[PDB]
Amino acid sequence: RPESELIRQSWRVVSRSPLEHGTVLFARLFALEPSLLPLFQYNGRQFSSPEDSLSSPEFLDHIRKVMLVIDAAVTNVEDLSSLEEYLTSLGRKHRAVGVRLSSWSTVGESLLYMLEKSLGPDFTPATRTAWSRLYGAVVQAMSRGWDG
Ligand code: HEM
Repeated sequence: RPESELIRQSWRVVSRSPLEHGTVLFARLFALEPSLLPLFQYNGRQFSSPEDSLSSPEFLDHIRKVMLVIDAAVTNVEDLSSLEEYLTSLGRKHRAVGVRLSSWSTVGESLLYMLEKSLGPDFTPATRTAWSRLYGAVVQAMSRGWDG
């Protein structure tokens, strides 16, 4: 595949400042779906507003965790199945936190938003398509975490 290098090359820019870029992702996420804000429970309390989350060291640590998992997916873009068991457990964890299957689509849109804003003219339709495919594979693995 050639869209693997598309992924690697587009990730390079954002991966140098992962907290700054992940902050865009989460600000976008809460703008689109405010009901995700209460899922964070640090110190047994709920954030009132999205800007409250940005003041929380624990919340910012989670942004770094998110960006590191995406980095693992990019690293293994030609061979994701290697992350399947890890992602299944990560999905199970998030289901327990309260994330629902539908919310992963909003996370996906927030990731694409953050890439679009960072890459500008370099966010080509092929780049969008490559990322949608990679993210979709990640969500498919995480969704194995759920049970029916
Ligand atoms: C609606 C979206 C999300 C919500 C509400 C959410 C919430 C949480 C919460 C409450 C925790 C436990 C506290 C913590 O460790 O900070 C957690 C852990 C974690 N999250 Fe998320 N998260 C979301 C999205 C993501 C995404 C997209 C990723 C990676 C692609 C991710 C990766 C992780 C990791 C690696 C942990 C630590 C898991 C562990 O304990 O082993 N999260 N998340």
